[PDB]
Amino acid sequence: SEEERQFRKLFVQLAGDDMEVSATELMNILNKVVTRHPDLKTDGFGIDTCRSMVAVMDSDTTGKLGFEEFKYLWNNIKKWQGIYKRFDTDRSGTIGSNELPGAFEAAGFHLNQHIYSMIIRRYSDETGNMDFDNFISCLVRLDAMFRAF
Amino acid sequence: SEEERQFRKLFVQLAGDDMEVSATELMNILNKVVTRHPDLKTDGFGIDTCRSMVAVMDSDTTGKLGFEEFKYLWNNIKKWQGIYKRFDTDRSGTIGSNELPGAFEAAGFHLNQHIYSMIIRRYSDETGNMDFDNFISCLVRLDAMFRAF
Repeated sequence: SEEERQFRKLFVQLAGDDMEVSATELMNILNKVVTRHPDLKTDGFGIDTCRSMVAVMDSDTTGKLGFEEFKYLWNNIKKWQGIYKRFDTDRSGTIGSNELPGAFEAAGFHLNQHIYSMIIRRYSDETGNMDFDNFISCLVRLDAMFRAF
Repeated sequence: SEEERQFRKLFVQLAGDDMEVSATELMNILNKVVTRHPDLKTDGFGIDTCRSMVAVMDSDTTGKLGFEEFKYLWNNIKKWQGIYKRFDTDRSGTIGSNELPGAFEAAGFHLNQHIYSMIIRRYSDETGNMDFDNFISCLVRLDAMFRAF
């Protein structure tokens, strides 16, 4: 419906002067998500993770995220946020070892030993839980990888 | 034999019209590497580091990287990426204090106290961990410094 009309207003407002979303503007919008959802355990989205997101999502290499690049990422993020909440069945405000398999499958990813050992590990705490920002960050990198073998 | 013919296609394609690889083009191919390997922690390759890398590798002063210059740098990068992964034995997606010395040795370098403390202060975080782009940038600069003398 007009939710597409809603998204265009979001993009234009967020992108500003240059019409593209930089890592800073991305950081702004992601921390707005954490602001509106205090039920999410998170230490916020740092500039480093947001620069990494842009680097792997900026496929036309403009250095920032254009309309189509931001729309793709944004819908993914909103979709993953829904998954994050849906799969946190122990109400920990995080996604743990018993929740992750289902969550990643719902996000459209198939896991393997490499992924668990080389990716998931670095994004989770000592009990295997990943907070909201790590969860989203891990998925952006995983999506960037899947879309590009 | 094969990887050679395709490296050549890689170079010509990346160099574009001026037939040499700029700092911007280097940044794009390097960000493409982290896009494909989520097992590498990174905040992407900034233009600033990619310009200093080009500056110390541009042996013939054209301001950019020609075939031979880019070939040398690129082969080093791939070798260093294999080292990064091999030596990250705690699977942090980064190279830390107990991993650095070994990794640098494999890269062909033996550092003294002065350099080691500088390296850690300039390229590693508060835990003594350096990400992928910092590791690569550090090695390019170290490589170039030692070559000179």
